[PDB]
Amino acid sequence: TVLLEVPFSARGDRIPDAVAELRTREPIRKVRTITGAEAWLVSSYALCTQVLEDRRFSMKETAAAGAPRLNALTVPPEVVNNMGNIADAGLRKAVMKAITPKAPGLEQFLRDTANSLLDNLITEGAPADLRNDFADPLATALHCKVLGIPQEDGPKLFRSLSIAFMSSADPIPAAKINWDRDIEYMAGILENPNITTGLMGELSRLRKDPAYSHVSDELFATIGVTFFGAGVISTGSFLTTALISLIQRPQLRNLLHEKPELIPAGVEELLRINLSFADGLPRLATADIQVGDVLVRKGELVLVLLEGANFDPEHFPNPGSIELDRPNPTSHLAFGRGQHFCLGSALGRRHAQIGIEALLKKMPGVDLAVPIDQLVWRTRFQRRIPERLPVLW
Amino acid sequence: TVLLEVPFSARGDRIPDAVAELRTREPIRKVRTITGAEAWLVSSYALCTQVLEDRRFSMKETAAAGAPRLNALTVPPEVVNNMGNIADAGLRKAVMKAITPKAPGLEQFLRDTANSLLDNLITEGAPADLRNDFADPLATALHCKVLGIPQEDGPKLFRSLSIAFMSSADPIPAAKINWDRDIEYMAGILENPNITTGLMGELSRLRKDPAYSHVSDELFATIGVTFFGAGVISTGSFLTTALISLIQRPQLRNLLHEKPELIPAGVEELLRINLSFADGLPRLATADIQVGDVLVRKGELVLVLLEGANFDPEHFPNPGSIELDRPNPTSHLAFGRGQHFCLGSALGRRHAQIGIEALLKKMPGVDLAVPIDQLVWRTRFQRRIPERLPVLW
Ligand code: HEM
Ligand code: HEM
Repeated sequence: TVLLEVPFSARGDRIPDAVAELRTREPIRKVRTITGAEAWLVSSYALCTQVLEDRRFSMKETAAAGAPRLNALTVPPEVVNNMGNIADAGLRKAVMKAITPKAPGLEQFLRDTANSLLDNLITEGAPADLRNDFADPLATALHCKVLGIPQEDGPKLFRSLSIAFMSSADPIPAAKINWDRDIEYMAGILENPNITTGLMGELSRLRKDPAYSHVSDELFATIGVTFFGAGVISTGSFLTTALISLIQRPQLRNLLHEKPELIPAGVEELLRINLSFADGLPRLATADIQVGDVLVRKGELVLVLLEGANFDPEHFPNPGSIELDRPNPTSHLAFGRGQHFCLGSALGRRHAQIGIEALLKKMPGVDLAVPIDQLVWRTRFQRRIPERLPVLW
Repeated sequence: TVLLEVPFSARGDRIPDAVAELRTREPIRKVRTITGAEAWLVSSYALCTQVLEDRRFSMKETAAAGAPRLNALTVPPEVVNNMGNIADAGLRKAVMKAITPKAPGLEQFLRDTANSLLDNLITEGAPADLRNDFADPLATALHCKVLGIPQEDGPKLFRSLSIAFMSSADPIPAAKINWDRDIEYMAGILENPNITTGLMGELSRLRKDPAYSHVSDELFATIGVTFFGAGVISTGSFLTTALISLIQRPQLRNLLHEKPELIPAGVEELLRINLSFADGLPRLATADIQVGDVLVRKGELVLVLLEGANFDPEHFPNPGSIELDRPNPTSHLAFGRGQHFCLGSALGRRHAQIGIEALLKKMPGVDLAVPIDQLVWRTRFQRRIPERLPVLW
């Protein structure tokens, strides 16, 4: 038999029984990635947190030439250290401030957008596709507003993402074509005097402030492309698979419909059980480091399996059940942990909360319109998502 | 180990090594379908032809209540015998005449449509998706013209197909919703005095002719829905995967570009090697019948594996190679054989020939824009297709 291959399944509606067997038997174990590289797959809550909280397991060094790879780069190697670059340019606080859901008018914009999308689906009649015609457009609209860019520019930027977020053994020529185009777009945005709000409006101002005169135009454009992509793919994908989890729990659907004040707790549990990340989070060891029964050697690749942590019964008893009264509800790793904890966590929560609130109000009878096994799961991608999500109501 | 399950792979770019091993060892053998039923999978050219040419292996009887099933019905059971119903209504010759590619102006329409689609892709710039933005729209436009219906009605009818042609273990609620809507649409077309050309224009006339006064309005509408769906899914899917086969053979691409008069021979070979049909063709035995070393019993399900026949080296030496000078070039089973031989075979050939001619003229440098393994193959569907086909040129 060959060395255990990752990822195990592209299906995002259920966790393989094998994850629990692996966590019990070998919570750090050797695997082969799609590139043919070896890696250590970490699958218990304790060991996942250990790796994520130890910066000697480096994100930046995953981009080093000659390293064992999970998958091919789809961005320039310097862009793997995007947040480090942002910090070094003195831009971290400004970026963080631009991406909070608390910005005036933003939540009402989200609600208005969700409700319009849903009204259009109701007008057209069932079946509706909740990914392509709800969750993804909601994510796209949100991120255009957050960035300060025209809504009509969203679709073309969105269309890069089915390739930009591939998880490929080999470099992807289309990724570079789209990256270079999208960078040119963001560079134009920075020069556009009409763009005065949101993240790009703020970066535009900082660009002309003496305190940032030696920050490169490349970095400013890169922030725009990377935040649009990461935010849109992450929120669209999470909301889509959260909707599946909800639709398959009619009792929970009914409870949240009846008591919408429980939606934040529900969304936190949907985050905990979410299978949106298709691969473990990669890190490269910069030292020899003991992780459980394994001495990881300098230069080795480590993969932090989020669902390994999040379904660990030692930390989350009855891990497969959505319980709205857990004593440790935000202690999941859906947003990572440590140095690279998700900058967009509050925005991600709000997108999902508002999307779900709107859907339950407009479509309280929502149900799948096809048997669950008929969903088509995207392969060799950094997220798990159904290509279409057909529903009726 | 469990009984061998079908289908073997949803990948449409390569035949599994296992097909040849099976044909050699056990050219009729027992398998389990997605419903849990047992079936006989037939995989040699000799045995596939035998089954297809013996009407005691019945298409109609596959719809019988209580039969072992390949997959769930997505149409009313009477619609499985659509061609029998057409014949009995005296409509077979008229339907055949309406779907030939030789109709005045049709081939020029195909060429004009292909060229417009391609010009739009060139204007937008690489990468382009040759399935969603070329092959499928070309198929849809063709079938609206063939039916005599407005081009602007094509997209909505097309959108039914990702569900109508599912290969599901269980009935699909959305299939019935879309079927009933599409039937209402075709019924309206038959009543619409503006619709005077194509298949629906002819059926409209025959409907009011005394020789067809006791043919049901249900049958007339059913012909419209079934011919649109079967034709669009079959041509769109075939052309898409033929384009992959061509793109992966730069020499052949160059030869057909240089000598376009060889395109018909090329398309015949692309048909022969095509993996578009995801499942064997189902038949139910109506008698005990010897097939190779197996006595198939009355009531048993038989699956005719088209690629089993078409890659059989006993009939097609060097079966995986496209050879434009074979002595038996149309003797493949891409269009079936016998009673249920494809009514649209000439139209299917023309769609593909014209699409390929246009693509090679406009995009002689066409190549995949992503590694081939990055294509996402649709699962649990009656065809094998990539969800997107990214190319550059
Ligand atoms: C529910 C939605 C989201 C989920 C589940 C999610 C998940 C994650 C995870 C797991 C990480 C850690 C990656 C690692 O440590 O290797 C991360 C980091 C990150 N997230 Fe999110 N994310 C979401 C939404 C967003 C949004 C809306 C944005 C911005 C608009 C965003 C921007 C980022 C960025 C820029 C990082 C990199 C942090 C770093 O490398 O230091 N995310 N996210
Ligand atoms: C390259 C394109 C096509 C391919 C590969 C294809 C393939 C096939 C195959 C394999 C069968 C036999 C099914 C069986 O025996 O169980 C068939 C039958 C059929 N085809 Fe096609 N087809 C194509 C295009 C079309 C088009 C354009 C139309 C109509 C516009 C069409 C209409 C039909 C119909 C109505 C049948 C049923 C015949 C019967 O049950 O007696 N097909 N096709």
